[PDB]
Amino acid sequence: KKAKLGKSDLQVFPIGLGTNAVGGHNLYPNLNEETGKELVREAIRNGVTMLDTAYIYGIGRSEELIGEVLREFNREDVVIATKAAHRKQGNDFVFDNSPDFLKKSVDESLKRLNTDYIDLFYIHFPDEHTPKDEAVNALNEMKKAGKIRSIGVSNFSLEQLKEANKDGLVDVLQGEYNLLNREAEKTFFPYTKEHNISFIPYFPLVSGLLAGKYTEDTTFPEGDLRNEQEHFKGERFKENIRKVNKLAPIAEKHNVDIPHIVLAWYLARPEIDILIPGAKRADQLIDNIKTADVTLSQEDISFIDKLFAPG
Ligand code: NA
Repeated sequence: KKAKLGKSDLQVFPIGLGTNAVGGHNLYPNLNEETGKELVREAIRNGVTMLDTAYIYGIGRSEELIGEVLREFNREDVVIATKAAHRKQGNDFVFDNSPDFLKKSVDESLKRLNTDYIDLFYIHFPDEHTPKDEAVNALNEMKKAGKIRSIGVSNFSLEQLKEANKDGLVDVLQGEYNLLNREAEKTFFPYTKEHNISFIPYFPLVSGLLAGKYTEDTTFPEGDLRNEQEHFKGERFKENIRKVNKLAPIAEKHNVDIPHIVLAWYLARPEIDILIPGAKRADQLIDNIKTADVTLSQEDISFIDKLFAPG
């Protein structure tokens, strides 16, 4: 019912909620803000502990909406993770990890969330010129003052992570990882496991491909982002569909669906304590809570590992 996130003292239910569809108007068209608030409220009512947001989600709006729902509950019963790096420049953004920028971003995030502390604060993307250990040290000043309780980094290369953890202050790393892109096992995993840094994957279901939602005849409307990715093209796509479908007997056996088996396999890794699947509505997040009750056998884990062995 509760996992400890690496070196941090954060205790959380193993399925968290990603909030980029709660007020993220710069990312999605036609979003309903009350639908987003009900998603956050129902996640908390159903036992999800961690809410993962970011400044770029709606350019502050996701954090403001989450903050409004937070008023309805007890602050200490929830774990809030948020992130910063995007800095407005012209009509887009550039990344900034400078000490003063990160500290000011933490202050502005607390105001949007309308709360006095953040549980986990991430450097969302690495900038080019700031030495990463100084960027992390700036967040540690906020940790010392009680404004944040843990520090994370995301989208950092292994060398950037080592510089950032120079003094051992990084508690969590968010990075791309899934059954079709398992490169993190060779690079990051040995390092995060050794240092007790919690690893949270992003893109765990490959835009639905690993959820067994498509067939080899599936096509997507023009302009659809899936059409651009190689996992979704030619014979590779058909090969991907055939392997995912071989997961159906394991899902039937555990009385869940294919995505629940894939997400449970990530949680069985010693390096991973929590998953943050996304959702647009309360009902979709509730379907992903089922994942937590799955107990894969060692034979299930080994079979999936070999079935999805790197090509
Ligand atoms: Na684990």
